[PDB]
Amino acid sequence: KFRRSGRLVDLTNYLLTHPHELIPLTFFSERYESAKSSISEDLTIIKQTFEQQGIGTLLTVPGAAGGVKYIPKMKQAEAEEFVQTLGQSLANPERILPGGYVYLTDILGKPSVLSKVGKLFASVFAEREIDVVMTVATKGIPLAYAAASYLNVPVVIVRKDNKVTEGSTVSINYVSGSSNRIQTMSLAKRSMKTGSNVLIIDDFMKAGGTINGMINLLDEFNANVAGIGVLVEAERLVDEYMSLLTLSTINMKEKSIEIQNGNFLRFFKD
Amino acid sequence: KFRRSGRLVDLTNYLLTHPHELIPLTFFSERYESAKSSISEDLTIIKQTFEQQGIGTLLTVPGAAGGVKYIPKMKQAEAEEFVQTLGQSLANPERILPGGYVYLTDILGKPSVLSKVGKLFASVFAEREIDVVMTVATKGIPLAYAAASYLNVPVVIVRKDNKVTEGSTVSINYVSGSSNRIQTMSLAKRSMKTGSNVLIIDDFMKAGGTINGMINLLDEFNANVAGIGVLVEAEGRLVDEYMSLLTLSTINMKEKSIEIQNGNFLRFF
Ligand SMILES: Nc1nc2c(ncn2[C@@H]2O[C@H](COP(=O)(O)OP(=O)(O)O)[C@@H](OP(=O)(O)OP(=O)(O)O)[C@H]2O)c(=O)[nH]1
Ligand SMILES: Nc1nc2c(ncn2[C@@H]2O[C@H](COP(=O)(O)OP(=O)(O)O)[C@@H](OP(=O)(O)OP(=O)(O)O)[C@H]2O)c(=O)[nH]1
Repeated sequence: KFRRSGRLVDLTNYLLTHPHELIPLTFFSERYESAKSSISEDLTIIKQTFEQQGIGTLLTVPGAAGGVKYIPKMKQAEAEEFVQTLGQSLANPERILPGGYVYLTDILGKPSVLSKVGKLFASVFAEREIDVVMTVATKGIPLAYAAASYLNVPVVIVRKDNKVTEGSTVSINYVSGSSNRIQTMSLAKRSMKTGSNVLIIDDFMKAGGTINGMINLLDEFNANVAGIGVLVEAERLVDEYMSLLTLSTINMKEKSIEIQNGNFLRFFKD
Repeated sequence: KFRRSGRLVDLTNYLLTHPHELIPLTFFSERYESAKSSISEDLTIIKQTFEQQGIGTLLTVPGAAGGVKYIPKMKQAEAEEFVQTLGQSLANPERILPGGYVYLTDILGKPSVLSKVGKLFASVFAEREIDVVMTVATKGIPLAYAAASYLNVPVVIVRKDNKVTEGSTVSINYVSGSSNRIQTMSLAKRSMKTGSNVLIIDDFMKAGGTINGMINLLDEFNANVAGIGVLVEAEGRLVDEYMSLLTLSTINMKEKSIEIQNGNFLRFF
């Protein structure tokens, strides 16, 4: 069957792979052929270790329709050290592109980096009620999936083309600050339940025209924005958002990227 | 310092979050302030439990240059049952779209499905030399990042635009079987090192002209095809060796009927 040593390894792996799911104690008890009191002490050790190591926390919801829920969390210390390292790598002037753009797609591709950004996002929005994570194609998509895996919620991708083949669609128009052109963004009607609570994730925000377009698109679904998370904000039509980094405009002459913290610390108060 | 119980929990978490990394036994000795004799006892328990529970294999390589490595693996039974499960739910007649297309957007969006498809891909290609996972925007991107996270390699996204502003780009042309139009797919030059071993991941293959486009694009970088993996292949093929989970028989738009069976994935077990 299972001795205690293996039971803890399996318990640890089951929790880590089912974050934000409520598991009844009888599930573990029947699985390891052990008493619910022995399971509860194993969950006490996992709890203390998760907290000490900065992995997360275990919530116990009481009652027969209760159980345990693993919640990924990030300590403020690991958060600002990681954001500091991130900003230092984004500071590289080799990333400067024509038009004052910054090359970040190597960073959005590394697995270690994405899992920590996704964990950070999930840590900050852990206690909101999120049905779905939403972003717009294309570069926001890795971030959206990292965050959604820790939160255990589907991802919805807003498309800027009505090229697509995925059934009936709803589109709106929005003004970016860029092309002050009116671009269009769209979403399949069958890809989001109406009334859902949406966490919006995106790679980058300047004055927020794209995110505000996502907000108005949610109105057409009678959905609610549970939160807004952005990796980089430029130095604003939007409301409350969390940002990891702040980018001061690229001085294209001096070849200089200057980046500081975002407002993320505001969300780590003891 | 940790007692044995907290050490097992931390050790499990650390291994699960650092797959395919050779970790020296001395890293854990300094970490936990304990002998390599005690840590080797814990690795032995984790190894047995990872293997019994279908989580993966814990490979111990001796020597100073060696250590411990966690390799995500899927057992055949779990692969058979998950693929059958996925196959039936995709054979839902509501998924049929105008033009004979099949709506996958919801499946490719759920986190628990993606982690098992990603783990399946990573289990089959676990022993191959891979520097990077590559896919085409947009729907392949979830599968590619799922598989890459288990393999611990970066992800590279081929754009069917050339619009994109990420520096100097290499573009090629290719013919779909669809629009027998010649479309264009591009790849930034600073997003791929010369001679990279590339695992191609996509959501759907019919004739293979998109995947064949990606292979042609890899030669402009003198990169190699480490492997090709697709969620769904259509019946009836310019491509070489690939792995598929599902096969889709053309939607009889008259009958309202999607017919789907297993792919070729069993031949890798
Ligand atoms: N320097 C830099 N900019 C980025 C990066 N990623 C996105 N941007 C830009 O930020 C802006 C996104 O903000 P939006 O949500 O579109 O809101 P906005 O219309 O008010 O600008 C876009 O620039 P834009 O305002 O839409 O037009 P433009 O300034 O490029 O001419 C987008 O091109 C990056 O990595 N580095
Ligand atoms: N039924 C269905 N088909 C999909 C779906 N997603 C992509 N396809 C089709 O699969 C094909 C992509 O495979 P390719 O790699 O391009 O293979 P190919 O060039 O030899 O045709 C495209 O059609 P095509 O092979 O170029 O021609 P056609 O069969 O669409 O007429 C594409 O339209 C889907 O979700 N459902």
